[PDB]
Amino acid sequence: MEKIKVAIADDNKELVKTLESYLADHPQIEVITTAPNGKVILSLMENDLPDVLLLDIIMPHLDGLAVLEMMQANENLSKVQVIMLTAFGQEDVMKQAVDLGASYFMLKPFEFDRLVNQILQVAGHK
Ligand SMILES: [Mg+2]
Repeated sequence: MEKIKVAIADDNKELVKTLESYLADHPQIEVITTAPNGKVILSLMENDLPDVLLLDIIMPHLDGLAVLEMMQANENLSKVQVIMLTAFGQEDVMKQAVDLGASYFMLKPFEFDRLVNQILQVAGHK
């Protein structure tokens, strides 16, 4: 049973806690790191790349679109499927996510299993 490697970057620690637990329990998903802001995920993104990055747009110090733009310029996005997560679903923002190479965009709140199903779409095979 092959595991899709997932990383999470979000500044709501209770969501990161819950979501890491839920995704790990899935047979085809392995959560390999979590970060609470944009700087920390970039530190981690050096050296260690997931198949899927769950990425909150609104974050202290360094936000989701900044991370996405840095990762697109470092050729990370060829491997990494980035799924933007946010309650700020403004139409120009999405457009930026698209230009900066996001695979997907999801609104908070979301059903966990519906997010699982999108992880399997962007990174699952057979
Ligand atoms: Mg946020």
